[PDB]
Amino acid sequence: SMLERTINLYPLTNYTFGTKEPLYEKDSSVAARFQRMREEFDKIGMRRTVEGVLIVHEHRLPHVLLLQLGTTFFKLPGGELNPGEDEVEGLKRLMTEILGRQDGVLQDWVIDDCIGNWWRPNFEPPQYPYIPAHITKPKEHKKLFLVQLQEKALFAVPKNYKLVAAPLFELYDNAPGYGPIISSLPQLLSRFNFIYN
Amino acid sequence: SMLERTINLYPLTNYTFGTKEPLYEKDSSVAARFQRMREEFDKIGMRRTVEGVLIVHEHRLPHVLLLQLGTTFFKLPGGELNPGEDEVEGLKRLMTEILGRQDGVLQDWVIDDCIGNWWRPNFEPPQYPYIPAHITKPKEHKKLFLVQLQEKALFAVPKNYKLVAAPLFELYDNAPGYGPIISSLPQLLSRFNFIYN
Ligand SMILES: C[C@@]1(Cc2cn(-c3ccccc3)nn2)NC(=O)CC1=O
Ligand SMILES: C[C@@]1(Cc2cn(-c3ccccc3)nn2)NC(=O)CC1=O
Ligand SMILES: [Zn+2]
Ligand SMILES: [Zn+2]
Ligand SMILES: [Zn+2]
Ligand SMILES: [Zn+2]
Repeated sequence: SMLERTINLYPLTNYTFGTKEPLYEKDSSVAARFQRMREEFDKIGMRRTVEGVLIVHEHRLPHVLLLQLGTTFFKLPGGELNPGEDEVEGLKRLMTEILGRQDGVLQDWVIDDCIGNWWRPNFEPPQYPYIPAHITKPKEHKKLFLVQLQEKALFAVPKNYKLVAAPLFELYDNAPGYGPIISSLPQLLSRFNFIYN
Repeated sequence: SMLERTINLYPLTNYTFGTKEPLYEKDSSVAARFQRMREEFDKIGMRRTVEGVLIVHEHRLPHVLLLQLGTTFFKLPGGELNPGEDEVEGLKRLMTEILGRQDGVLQDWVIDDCIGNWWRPNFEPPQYPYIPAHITKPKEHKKLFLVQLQEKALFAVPKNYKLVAAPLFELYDNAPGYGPIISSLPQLLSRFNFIYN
């Protein structure tokens, strides 16, 4: 009856958060964001994005690491794949670009579990955990993965972002605060057997 | 990068829904339900419940089988474990009790995946996908499993219930209609690679 995946969690104090240069968004506004999505869709079709869920604990309470753009939006570490790029190799590349060290030592990213899929039917904000009715050409497909951290690590956070450890209760039923993907992480993580090391 | 579990789905017209005698609830009201939960907690501690998610398709659109008590509440097939009872053997027993055949031929239930965990902190309706802060003695633990159906089957539905195939869009963000567990099935199912046979 042990059908659950077992995942090792480590204290937040096991991890060192250094700083490095700002990492600027491609798009300077929502309007530019949807213009670029439309231009690239006509060239190379559906956008493929990947996002990593990194979990720690303090005193046996799990927390998800989120990246806050100044004091505005909360984001998962991740981003856009290149055409023909493998999903796992691409998430590892993107997580190195975002949290990789100034001294250029490699993190050992371990990615073994898909935890969800979201689809964007139009060049507009709405996203769903399925392809909606009558939609033959979705504009974006987003894939979420659970990233198993090592016991200790040094991460370099771009100076324009703050790394924040969010407890699950703060995410739960808070789409206004976090939107529909991050707010449903508590439900998506409930199947795992966490070990509090 | 194929980290997803692959699941075979079959058309709803592949399945025959017969009828059998009513199957009556132990508790004739919410108030009796929480009285029995309190009496049993003092004798044998935390209630352990198990629930099965059974998926079909029509024209390549997935649907979850729900059991409607007349025209009131929607339920997953499942129920309460006995003390010392294995979770998987118990869900198989409960699904036979509910949907098992009048002719007494065994269904071949295949249960290979946990899809979530919910906890009830008090003798009250609220349930969460984690144990809330300061709660040392939760009153109920509910475990959800994905049940892989065979290509064809005959199910006997108790005359007091109706079997309904709900498309995912109807569940999504509809807790008033379905409550917080069934309404989050779209998110919990998004990680699977469904084959539409
Ligand atoms: C190509 C790339 C790479 C990229 C990802 N991020 C980022 C994502 C999460 C957290 C912090 C930073 N910043 N640039 N540039 C964009 O504007 C979107 C995108 O995918
Ligand atoms: C012991 C038992 C068994 C049981 C389960 N169900 C049922 C569950 C889902 C759908 C249709 C029927 N009806 N009786 N009696 C109760 O009143 C709760 C319980 O667990
Ligand atoms: Zn401690
Ligand atoms: Zn897709
Ligand atoms: Zn068809
Ligand atoms: Zn428990």
